[PDB]
Amino acid sequence: SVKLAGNSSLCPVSGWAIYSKDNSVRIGSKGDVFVIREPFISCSPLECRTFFLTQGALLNDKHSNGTIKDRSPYRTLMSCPIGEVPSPYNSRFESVAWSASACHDGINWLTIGISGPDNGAVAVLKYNGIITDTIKSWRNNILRTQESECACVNGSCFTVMTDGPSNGQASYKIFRIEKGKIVKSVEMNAPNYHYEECSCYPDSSEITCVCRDNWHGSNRPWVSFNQNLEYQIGYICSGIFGDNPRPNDKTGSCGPVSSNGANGVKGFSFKYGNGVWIGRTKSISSRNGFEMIWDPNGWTGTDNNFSIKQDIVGINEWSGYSGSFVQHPELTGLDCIRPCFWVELIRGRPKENTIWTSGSSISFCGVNSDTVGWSWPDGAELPFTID
Amino acid sequence: SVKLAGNSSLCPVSGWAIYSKDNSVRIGSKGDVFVIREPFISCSPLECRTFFLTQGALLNDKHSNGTIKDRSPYRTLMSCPIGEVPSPYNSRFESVAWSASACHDGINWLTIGISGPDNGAVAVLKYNGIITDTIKSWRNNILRTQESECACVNGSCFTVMTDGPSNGQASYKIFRIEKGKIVKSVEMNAPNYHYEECSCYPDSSEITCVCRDNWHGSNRPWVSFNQNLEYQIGYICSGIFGDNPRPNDKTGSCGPVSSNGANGVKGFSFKYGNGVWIGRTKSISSRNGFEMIWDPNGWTGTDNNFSIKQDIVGINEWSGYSGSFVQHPELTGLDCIRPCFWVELIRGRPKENTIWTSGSSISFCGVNSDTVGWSWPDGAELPFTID
Amino acid sequence: SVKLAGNSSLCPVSGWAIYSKDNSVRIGSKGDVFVIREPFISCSPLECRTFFLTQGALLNDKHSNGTIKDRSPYRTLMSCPIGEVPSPYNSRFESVAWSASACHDGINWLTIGISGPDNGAVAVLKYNGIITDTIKSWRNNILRTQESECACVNGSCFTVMTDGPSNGQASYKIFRIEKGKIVKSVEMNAPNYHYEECSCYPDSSEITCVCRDNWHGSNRPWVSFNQNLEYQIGYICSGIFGDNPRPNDKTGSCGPVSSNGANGVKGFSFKYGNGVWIGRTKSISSRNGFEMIWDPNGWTGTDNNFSIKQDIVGINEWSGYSGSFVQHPELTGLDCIRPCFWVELIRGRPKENTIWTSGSSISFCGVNSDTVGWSWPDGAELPFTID
Amino acid sequence: SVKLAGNSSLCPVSGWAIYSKDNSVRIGSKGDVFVIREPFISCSPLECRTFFLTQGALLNDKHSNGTIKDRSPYRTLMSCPIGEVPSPYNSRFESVAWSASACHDGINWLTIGISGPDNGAVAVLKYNGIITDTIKSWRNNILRTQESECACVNGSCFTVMTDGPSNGQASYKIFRIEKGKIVKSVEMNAPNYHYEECSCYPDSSEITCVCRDNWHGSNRPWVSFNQNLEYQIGYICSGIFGDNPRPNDKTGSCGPVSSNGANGVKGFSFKYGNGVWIGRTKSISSRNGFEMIWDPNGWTGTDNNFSIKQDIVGINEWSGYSGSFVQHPELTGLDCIRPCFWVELIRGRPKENTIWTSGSSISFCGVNSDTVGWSWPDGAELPFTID
Ligand SMILES: *[C@@H]1O[C@H](CO[C@@H]2O[C@@H](C)[C@@H](O)[C@@H](O)[C@@H]2O)[C@@H](O[C@@H]2O[C@H](CO)[C@@H](O[C@@H]3O[C@H](CO[C@H]4O[C@H](CO)[C@@H](O)[C@H](O)[C@@H]4O)[C@@H](O)[C@H](O[C@H]4O[C@H](CO)[C@@H](O)[C@H](O)[C@@H]4O)[C@@H]3O)[C@H](O)[C@H]2NC(C)=O)[C@H](O)[C@H]1NC(C)=O
Ligand SMILES: *[C@@H]1O[C@H](CO[C@@H]2O[C@@H](C)[C@@H](O)[C@@H](O)[C@@H]2O)[C@@H](O[C@@H]2O[C@H](CO)[C@@H](O)[C@H](O)[C@H]2NC(C)=O)[C@H](O)[C@H]1NC(C)=O
Ligand SMILES: *[C@@H]1O[C@H](CO[C@@H]2O[C@@H](C)[C@@H](O)[C@@H](O)[C@@H]2O)[C@@H](O[C@@H]2O[C@H](CO)[C@@H](O)[C@H](O)[C@H]2NC(C)=O)[C@H](O)[C@H]1NC(C)=O
Ligand SMILES: *[C@@H]1O[C@H](CO[C@@H]2O[C@@H](C)[C@@H](O)[C@@H](O)[C@@H]2O)[C@@H](O[C@@H]2O[C@H](CO)[C@@H](O)[C@H](O)[C@H]2NC(C)=O)[C@H](O)[C@H]1NC(C)=O
Ligand SMILES: CCC(CC)O[C@@H]1C=C(C(=O)O)C[C@H](n2cc(CO)nn2)[C@H]1NC(C)=O
Ligand SMILES: CCC(CC)O[C@@H]1C=C(C(=O)O)C[C@H](n2cc(CO)nn2)[C@H]1NC(C)=O
Ligand SMILES: CCC(CC)O[C@@H]1C=C(C(=O)O)C[C@H](n2cc(CO)nn2)[C@H]1NC(C)=O
Ligand SMILES: CCC(CC)O[C@@H]1C=C(C(=O)O)C[C@H](n2cc(CO)nn2)[C@H]1NC(C)=O
Ligand SMILES: *[C@@H]1O[C@H](CO[C@@H]2O[C@@H](C)[C@@H](O)[C@@H](O)[C@@H]2O)[C@@H](O)[C@H](O)[C@H]1NC(C)=O
Ligand SMILES: *[C@@H]1O[C@H](CO[C@@H]2O[C@@H](C)[C@@H](O)[C@@H](O)[C@@H]2O)[C@@H](O)[C@H](O)[C@H]1NC(C)=O
Ligand SMILES: *[C@@H]1O[C@H](CO)[C@@H](O)[C@H](O)[C@H]1NC(C)=O
Ligand SMILES: *[C@@H]1O[C@H](CO)[C@@H](O)[C@H](O)[C@H]1NC(C)=O
Ligand SMILES: *[C@@H]1O[C@H](CO)[C@@H](O)[C@H](O)[C@H]1NC(C)=O
Ligand SMILES: *[C@@H]1O[C@H](CO)[C@@H](O)[C@H](O)[C@H]1NC(C)=O
Ligand SMILES: *[C@@H]1O[C@H](CO)[C@@H](O)[C@H](O)[C@H]1NC(C)=O
Ligand SMILES: *[C@@H]1O[C@H](CO)[C@@H](O)[C@H](O)[C@H]1NC(C)=O
Ligand SMILES: [Ca+2]
Ligand SMILES: [Ca+2]
Ligand SMILES: [Ca+2]
Ligand SMILES: [Ca+2]
Ligand SMILES: [Ca+2]
Ligand SMILES: [Ca+2]
Ligand SMILES: [Ca+2]
Ligand SMILES: [Ca+2]
Repeated sequence: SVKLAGNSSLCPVSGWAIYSKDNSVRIGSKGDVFVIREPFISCSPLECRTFFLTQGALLNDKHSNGTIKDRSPYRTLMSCPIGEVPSPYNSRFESVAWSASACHDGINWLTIGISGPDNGAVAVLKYNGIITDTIKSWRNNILRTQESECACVNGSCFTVMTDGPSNGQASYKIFRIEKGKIVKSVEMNAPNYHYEECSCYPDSSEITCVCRDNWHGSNRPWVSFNQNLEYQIGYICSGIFGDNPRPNDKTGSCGPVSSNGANGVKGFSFKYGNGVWIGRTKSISSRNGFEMIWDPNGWTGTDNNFSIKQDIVGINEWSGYSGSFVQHPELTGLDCIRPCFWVELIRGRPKENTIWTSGSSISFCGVNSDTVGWSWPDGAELPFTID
Repeated sequence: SVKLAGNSSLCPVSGWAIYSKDNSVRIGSKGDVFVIREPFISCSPLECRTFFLTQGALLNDKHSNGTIKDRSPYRTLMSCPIGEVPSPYNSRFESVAWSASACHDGINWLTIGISGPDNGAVAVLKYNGIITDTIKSWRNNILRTQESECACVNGSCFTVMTDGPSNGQASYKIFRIEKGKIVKSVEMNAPNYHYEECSCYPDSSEITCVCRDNWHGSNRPWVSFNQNLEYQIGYICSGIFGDNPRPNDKTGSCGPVSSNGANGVKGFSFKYGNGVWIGRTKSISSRNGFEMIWDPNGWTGTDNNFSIKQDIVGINEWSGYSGSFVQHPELTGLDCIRPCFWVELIRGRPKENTIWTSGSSISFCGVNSDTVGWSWPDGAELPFTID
Repeated sequence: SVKLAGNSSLCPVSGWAIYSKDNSVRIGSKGDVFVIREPFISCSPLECRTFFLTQGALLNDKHSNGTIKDRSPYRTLMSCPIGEVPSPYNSRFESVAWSASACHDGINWLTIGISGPDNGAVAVLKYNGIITDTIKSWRNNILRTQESECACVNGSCFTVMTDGPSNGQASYKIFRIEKGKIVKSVEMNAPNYHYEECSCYPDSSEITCVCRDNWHGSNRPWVSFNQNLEYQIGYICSGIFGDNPRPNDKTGSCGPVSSNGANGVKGFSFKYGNGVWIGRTKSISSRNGFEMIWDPNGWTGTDNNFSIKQDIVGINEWSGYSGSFVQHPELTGLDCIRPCFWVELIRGRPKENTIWTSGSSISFCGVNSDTVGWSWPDGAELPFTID
Repeated sequence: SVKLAGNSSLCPVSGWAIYSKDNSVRIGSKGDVFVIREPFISCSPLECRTFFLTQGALLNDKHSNGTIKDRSPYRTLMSCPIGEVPSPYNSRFESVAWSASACHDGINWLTIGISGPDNGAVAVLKYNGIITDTIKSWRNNILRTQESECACVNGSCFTVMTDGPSNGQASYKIFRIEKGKIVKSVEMNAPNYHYEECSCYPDSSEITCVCRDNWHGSNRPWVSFNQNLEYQIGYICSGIFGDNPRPNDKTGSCGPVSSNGANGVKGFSFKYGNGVWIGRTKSISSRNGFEMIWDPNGWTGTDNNFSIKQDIVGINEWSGYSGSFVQHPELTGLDCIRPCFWVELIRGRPKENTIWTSGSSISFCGVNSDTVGWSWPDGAELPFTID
């Protein structure tokens, strides 16, 4: 076992080749499949795994009755191998959690699981499944984190947590974690910014997070930092707006775009110099569709011009959360950090006439060989027997 | 593989971080999940496992129809990974057993399984799954043991068994076991004392057991011993009474508290000099709620004053048996033995309108970082389809 | 990996300690559990496994509808860990088979699966799951074998196969197999003898098999042989008759006992000098109950006197097939070959009002420490939903 | 780990020994079993696996309802151990795919998964589950491949893909792949020939493919080539016609036989100098029955005489696709490449009154010891509950 270096740059890519699909909701009509939300992929030097929050209920069972917002004591962070349905019969237990992150430093898995009350929530940090630290709410207002993988460089792993309002100024903290112990934390000085559900990746020994502004930004806010947590902050300038909901594309802003700014969806983007790969919904008002767009000046430019769009999910199909994951050279044998992404395909409430809400997943890795746009939707026929 | 040393002291702890929750009963509404009682957790130097008794029946099937106590020939000791539901598909067979203990010496698993008739029961010991010894009832009155982990120091493992009345003076024996072979046993001189279902842990090369007085004590009895089985006996002195049922808290006794003394519940406590961490129900009459209390003079002092209370399950929620487990420095990399505990959340008979009784579980580990009290209950909606 | 030596003698034992119980039929009321017949245990130097024939059907499903004695093209030899229910989700595929054997030489599993037509059946031999030989019917009349483990000594494994009538003189052959290749076979000159479903074990570098006389013997026939297949033949002399059906106990014979001699059940016995451990049914007429009996002169003496009887299943409870298995020193660390046995607990047709027949199992290992008689029966409540 | 050499000849075989049967459809009447098509077997130096396509539906659930051809975005390539039913609980995820191949080079698995639209489909190649290359449709007319194992020689793996009409002249390409990277391809000059669903095996450092002419041949086309993709082409000359449908056996052609030539079924054959082992349906008009025929001059000779016929499935039983797999000396210890085959037994829509179509499988390995003909059919009783 060797620590992931994290020192090479992101692989430049021309397109997205499909990596996995689990069909969880179709299979869970009869099989023993967890009700899940907030899946996310993360890889070691040896395998990739799907992390997810269950409510400890199976599809098509009465205990699946529940909403998109549910911070219950039943919620657990579990994992299974990529592209398998999340079943009690193939799922590793990670942590008790209604908000989570995980990443592998090259030696062992770090998991971060937040549970307890809204006014006093506690992150439990595990390294190789052993409790190595805790951090408690510092604003008593729903301590919460990424719902996607943390990022590791030379034996240190990094994440972002928020505490405070989801509809106003909140507090945002960045963490350095070694062997599951918090060795440093900084509060981000970010007045008029809002950071939720960050997607964070390593690139040339430094961390870039693209997050959700739930307050008043229909473009995505970003924070980047070195191993000492010295940070820079901004918003993606492109008039190709990243969030959902959002206005139609037009001139963008390097600060928060207020038009359709309130509310949002977890997402991601990859910075390449002044350019940006944006994953976003195809609807401006609803979690429907998904597409990747290459905007060669979209990190720092405000025009709504782009070079590449690749269809992932069709406009009339359910999408949901999306997030980054990487494959390090230690896993791939490449000379660069390969960017990948997942999409959560949400079914049930509140858009559909069911008692339950659950997600399946699809994922894609960046390549420079030939790719094709299509639609890989969830595919389940709702409602189910239990409804 | 190395023998666990067992020679460091218990880690000092200020509170309890949530470690696992399996949601067994909620998931067994649809999936193939054992009807279980007496889960307990025990760790090798590489992983932690939930040990449990089943009667060879699944939830929501007619064979779940049961009686509250039953030493049946169908009962088996099985184990699955911590936090996972106990299923026929993920569970390892250990022993034919209606009473049990297990613990890892650092080299292999010891399992103790008692089966056979009430007038002549036999404990089958296995080391690495191979039978290495038997011991038969010496009073012909339900030979029985811990229903939690045995304790290991330098290649020896230690347990307590009882044979005799559950409602009067019984016989209590301590055992030293090496590679699954009983090498020494001593009968306790304990007139007017009653020891049931001990929770035993190692601390500085000695074992401390906190147990259940089912005859006439609402405080918990204890027995501590060295590797040569030289022992000391007592009752927890604290006015914070530990058993269920019990009176409201008042002046304690260093002998058995006769008030509400009959009957009881399997529990645990951790000694720190004159102090004690007590785990107990929140209800004085029934197996409802759970709380951890730090009483800094409660091992040896009789007042009802305490310094810390941490909510685990709310008073209106089902609880059940509890017990100690530890994480040895060989697993954690710490310089001390880490105290942890599990709670069984019992659903069904006799309190609810079902044909069956079954438990899910929660566990916590002692830490010195920030923690919080909450309620993590079972969550199942009873009755079930089969009822 | 080292070849099992097979050169020590059987461990002398005073009694039988319970080792496993799977409760398959109780669990298969709801769980995904194969319909099975002909289970048997066999061990490597690292684990013990249950081998069994499925008919490619699950309990409580319409495909379980059976004849109750059928050599179908659906029948497969599979295995799972001892004490686990045989499910599609935990079972290794071994071979296509309506009659089978398996044993581990210390390096790899040998499996023997017989399939095809009654007039031309073929045994497929596999070593490490690779086909290494075949042998075809030489009498064109149901080629068939042990339904229990073969026996291994110093890199050679040995079995017995029958071809010919089950109600008359037939042909009986012994086989030496190395790395799954038949290196030698001998036909047993055995006029007026009948050998079916042999239980064969190693002892001091030689093989002893105790079998079923289905023609005209209510005592069990035996054949012992060295590594060059030079054999001796006989019948167990004890007036403690071993087969089912059988007459009441009385003066035995060193040849076949014709009284109630037709038909039989698969069984076993362990030879100790002039003495014998007999496992048998408790009923003389029906596959009900099971007991172990120590007859210190029963191998070679014809009286009906014995020293020890140990109850295993009550007389009013269904039993069935039983067979030997051993644990070699390479698995146990002992200086002798440990004798163990299994019992198949048959449920359904023809004795019960179901469309199906399926068995669960129990197993026991010989010890010289204290043991106890009891009843460990199947425990299922028939009929099932499908009936 | 060592590269498979692939330089020895095919083992000489006199007949076929049954290797596996999974009973998938029978078991899926109650258990959680994928709806599957296009099963195929492929082996590493350590084990053999069943690869299969599913549509992300289980048997006896409503999502099993579908069409009989369909390149959906729900279809995934998955693998389980050979002879086990393909379940969500025992199946590894490989790739998003409605057409596929896989093979092990001795170091890692290669997997080829084609997904995307009919006018621009993309093959995603993975080595050890990591994307290593893609290739896009070059005729925009359903890029498709083998649906059986690719073939490996000295660290290079070889496959065939087709792009173009299924009912007229198409384009056929051969690929050389190293560590999941295409290092060379050639387009075959094959006017008036048609290649579909190739069954490709290594023999003496060269690859031979026997395929399906869906255009105008009832005899099978073949293509052989060296590591430099220098190729030769031809049809099997035998008047024992290999495709389904086909005419009654008569004088063959070394070119395509137009009588009954349109349409076809995936199959295989093994070349031995001028001779051929032919696997075919027993019916000339439908996918019913299966038989193995040795025709000692059938590769190059046009007579309808043969030396050996071995029954596999009876004429009144459902069969389906078949393909080749091999066991290299590195797995078996032999000095030659062992030829095996699998048959899909397809059940359901449209010949039967079900909403679904799904298969079980059987496989055999070539031996020179005694074998026997029989029928090992699917055995499921349709229709099912969901129908
Ligand atoms: C097996 O699959 C069969 C084929 O079904 C297709 O594939 C499946 C897997 C699905 O993708 C399915 O949607 C595909 O059609 C399936 O046959 C199908 O059966 C369904 C359900 O019975 C039919 O759907 C219903 O159609 C009627 C009639 O629609 C026409 O007429 C009305 C006027 O009366 C118009 O308003 C429509 O525009 C159509 O022109 C509808 O009345 C009905 O609506 C009800 O449910 C919807 C949900 O959207 C509600 O919102 C409404 O209020 C109604 O309550 C359904 O849409 C479908 O036509 C049919 N397809 C075909 C091709 O025949 C078969 O049942 C399946 N077998 C089994 C055992 O499951
Ligand atoms: C506590 O015990 C450790 C470890 O002791 C060793 O391992 C045990 C399983 C057992 O077999 C012991 O007898 C072994 O000695 C002690 O560390 C050892 O101390 C000795 C003497 O100082 C030294 O030679 C070894 O190098 C040490 N072994 C290791 C692995 O560090 C430790 O000193 C004891 N701590 C106390 C008494 O608190
Ligand atoms: C019983 O056999 C053991 C082991 O024999 C070895 O293992 C066999 C499978 C086979 O490979 C033989 O060739 C081996 O000799 C005997 O112990 C061995 O004895 C030999 C001869 O003295 C000695 O040189 C080896 O090193 C021994 N190996 C071991 C591990 O002890 C033993 O003598 C035999 N009989 C008894 C009852 O002990
Ligand atoms: C068949 O191949 C074997 C093995 O060849 C080696 O491994 C292959 C995977 C490939 O990487 C080759 O380059 C390797 O040579 C041949 O055996 C080897 O032959 C060489 C040359 O004679 C010799 O030095 C090695 O000792 C051999 N290795 C072994 C394991 O025998 C073999 O000669 C080849 N030819 C035939 C027809 O069998
Ligand atoms: C703005 C981010 C954050 C602000 C509190 O809100 C999130 C918004 C959601 C959405 O926009 O869909 C649903 C999320 N979520 C997670 C769970 C249970 O684990 N239930 N809701 C929710 N997070 C939390 C921890 O509540
Ligand atoms: C006071 C200890 C003891 C005296 C015999 O009584 C226990 C109390 C129980 C309770 O207070 O709930 C239920 C337990 N239990 C276990 C099983 C079978 O595993 N059925 N009942 C029981 N144990 C035994 C061996 O019977
Ligand atoms: C006398 C032995 C032998 C003579 C043929 O008969 C056995 C007797 C049985 C009984 O006494 O119960 C049941 C067995 N059995 C095995 C299977 C499964 O393949 N179905 N029945 C049967 N074996 C065979 C291969 O048919
Ligand atoms: C002639 C080859 C080929 C030309 C396109 O046609 C195949 C023929 C089939 C048959 O003859 O049975 C059924 C196959 N198949 C597979 C799936 C699902 O992935 N749906 N159809 C089909 N393959 C493809 C990729 O469509
Ligand atoms: C990238 O880093 C390489 C590996 O560095 C070594 O491994 C890491 C995990 C640390 O332990 C570090 O102290 C070691 O030096 C370098 O060897 C290499 O020079 C670096 N740069 C590039 C782009 O290759
Ligand atoms: C639940 O169980 C009651 C008793 O069952 C009986 O005792 C058990 C141990 C078995 O021996 C069984 O065969 C006996 O019938 C029943 O009286 C009761 O009706 C059952 N309850 C339900 C709701 O099924
Ligand atoms: C399901 O959810 C609703 C909340 O919208 C809750 O009030 C209701 O009681 C729940 N139903 C059941 C059966 O638990
Ligand atoms: C990475 O971490 C190691 C161990 O702390 C440190 O000594 C080393 O200098 C670091 N390397 C780089 C490139 O920062
Ligand atoms: C621990 O066990 C070993 C082996 O029996 C023994 O020699 C040693 O003295 C023990 N160590 C201590 C400190 O007790
Ligand atoms: C069992 O199988 C037989 C033979 O096919 C059939 O006649 C009978 O109906 C079946 N019984 C049931 C209940 O399915
Ligand atoms: C065991 O087997 C080997 C042959 O493989 C032989 O050389 C040796 O003599 C045998 N050992 C004994 C009989 O101890
Ligand atoms: C096999 O591959 C190796 C590695 O590239 C090459 O050097 C070698 O010559 C090849 N061997 C043969 C027999 O073709
Ligand atoms: Ca927003
Ligand atoms: Ca732009
Ligand atoms: Ca009490
Ligand atoms: Ca006090
Ligand atoms: Ca007989
Ligand atoms: Ca006698
Ligand atoms: Ca054709
Ligand atoms: Ca010919």
